[PDB]
Amino acid sequence: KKEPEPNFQLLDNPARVMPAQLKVLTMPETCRYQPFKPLSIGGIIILKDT
Repeated sequence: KKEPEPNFQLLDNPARVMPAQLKVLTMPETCRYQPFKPLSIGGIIILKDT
């Protein structure tokens, strides 16, 4: 049949994130912004910028 399996997924800013799967958040690679604190914790966080 078909075995596509897109091994990773993109999300926008206000992201539904089930807690059990926060700890494998794939940070926005080489983005303009940078997370001020370890992304492993949920909720609201402030971003440093360039």
